[PDB]
Amino acid sequence: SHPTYSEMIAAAIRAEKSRGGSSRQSIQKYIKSHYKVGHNADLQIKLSIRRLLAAGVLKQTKGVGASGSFRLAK
Repeated sequence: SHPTYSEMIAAAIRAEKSRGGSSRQSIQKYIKSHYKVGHNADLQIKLSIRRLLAAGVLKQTKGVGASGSFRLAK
């Protein structure tokens, strides 16, 4: 087991230190090195971020070249 993808993505963002937020890359490398996830985790981490951004719980920032960064809305 592991918690829900959303709960693993909030643990992954709470551990980041930055004047931006976490990248989808940062969040897949944290979750894969700390929980017992399977081979479809890539897919599952993108799907929950798409959902968590729509529900209002993640916020995002985009720049030029800046591929996408995620912070917890409060």
